[PDB]
Amino acid sequence: AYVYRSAFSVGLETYVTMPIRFTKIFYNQQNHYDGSTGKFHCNIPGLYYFAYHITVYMKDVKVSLFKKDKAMLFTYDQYQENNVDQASGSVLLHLEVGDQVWLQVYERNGLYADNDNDSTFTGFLLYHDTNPGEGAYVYRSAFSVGLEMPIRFTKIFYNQQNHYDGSTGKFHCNIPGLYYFAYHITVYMKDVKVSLFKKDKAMLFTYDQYQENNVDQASGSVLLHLEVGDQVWLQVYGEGERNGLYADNDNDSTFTGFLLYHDTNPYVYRSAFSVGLETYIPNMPIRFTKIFYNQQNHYDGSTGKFHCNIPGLYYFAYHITVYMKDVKVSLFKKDKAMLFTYDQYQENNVDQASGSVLLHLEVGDQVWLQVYGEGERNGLYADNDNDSTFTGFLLYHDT
Ligand SMILES: [Ca+2]
Ligand SMILES: [Ca+2]
Ligand SMILES: [Ca+2]
Ligand code: NA
Repeated sequence: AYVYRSAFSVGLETYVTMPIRFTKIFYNQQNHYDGSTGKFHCNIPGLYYFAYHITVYMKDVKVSLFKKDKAMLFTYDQYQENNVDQASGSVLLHLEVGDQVWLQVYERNGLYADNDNDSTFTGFLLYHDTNPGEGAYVYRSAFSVGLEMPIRFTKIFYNQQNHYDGSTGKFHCNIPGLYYFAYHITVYMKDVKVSLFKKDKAMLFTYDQYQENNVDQASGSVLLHLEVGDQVWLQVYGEGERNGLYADNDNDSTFTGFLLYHDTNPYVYRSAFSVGLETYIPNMPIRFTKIFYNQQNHYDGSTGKFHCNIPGLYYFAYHITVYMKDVKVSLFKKDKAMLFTYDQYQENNVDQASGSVLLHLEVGDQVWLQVYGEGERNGLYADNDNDSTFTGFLLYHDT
């Protein structure tokens, strides 16, 4: 079976004030990301997932994701002195051969990256368009919606199967399998506390505190196996009306999901894990023990390490609640820290920090998350209704 690959994952090496030219190449094997322009070129029509994560320092940041010269998605994060922030966004977009996609500052150019600080930008082909009707059928169930009881997202980035109901805010599973979900909320005016529901219960929680003159960005993502007829949605969670979700002409709060691996009987290549902290050790892997998904057992709870058992391209994402103390983590691959994520903590201001990257892995490769340096910046937080999560999945197996 031919595998359709087109993916890139890059980072800033310099912060600069125009398309943002990422020049740190995590992955770009098809060479479909052009480093001299910062633009991704579509060579294969289909449904593409894009995600970015920016270190906010010194000055506010506002960026927009462009698809062939139109602003599709906006992400705003205000900076306060002595308070480094983390802003992210993600969305599905269907692309035609020729479409180009990039990121630029919507000044608010507070993007930052140096020798131990990353701002990254990643995209991959999820579903290629199935010529009429050639080769491998593709199982599709996906949605990507934005804000304009379940939270009713009405702005439609993608809903081609209509498995998401815009009048109720609910996604309905029509195809049994492993689903990925992600959200990104701009926090303004009031605190934001949300919860990802599955059927009838809160699976995941994300809290982000709002201080005056400090718009924030909060995100979450998880892997959930679904059976036909059960649904998923995002609901404001708490008892203090933590509903400071925001959106306007050029500010988004989004909710995205997609079938990753469909269920089969006796071939699909599956290697995935999604785990969370159940509370809060220097120079050692952070051990996430709450298990959302770990079907192949490729993630080892007892060591906190992911082991590659199928060579190919992997996507990793994490989301961390920042409380009481600065948080800085490094993503390791095979005893080398690949990616760094820093988020300062200010009193009475819980924060949300995240990163995600594509990494090609071979047999023996281990991936894990570790607190940075001497392990001092360990303000990671989790409890009965606050999450810090680590997720990874096999995207394309080597052929
Ligand atoms: Ca912060
Ligand atoms: Ca902020
Ligand atoms: Ca906050
Ligand atoms: Na944040």
